[PDB]
Amino acid sequence: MEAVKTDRAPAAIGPYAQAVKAGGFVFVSGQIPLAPDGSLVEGDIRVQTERVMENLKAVLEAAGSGLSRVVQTTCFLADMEDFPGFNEVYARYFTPPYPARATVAVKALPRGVRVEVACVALAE
Repeated sequence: MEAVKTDRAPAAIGPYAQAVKAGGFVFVSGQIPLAPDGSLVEGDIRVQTERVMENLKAVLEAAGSGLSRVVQTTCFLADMEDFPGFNEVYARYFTPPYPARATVAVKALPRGVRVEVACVALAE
């Protein structure tokens, strides 16, 4: 029932928490290409995915979890052309067993960003 908060990932400005730990799991909010200071990170899909993955690590770590405990990820891209570049960065962050995953290209993401990744991991 605990909300996770870390300053190593952009702060939660709205009616949401970066992450929530409940019933053995950690539910992480969709992370976008924002630096810890809330500034948007410009660049192609590789550059933006990197920031999102870094924000995910930060949140997961603050929860007492980590990328190796992630069981499911939901990945939204704003363009079909970014599937390959996103997967490339995404691959650097995980090792077997890999999380279950779903990836789709949506019409648009918060603030016009290229990528948003949400996930569910195991709590300790």
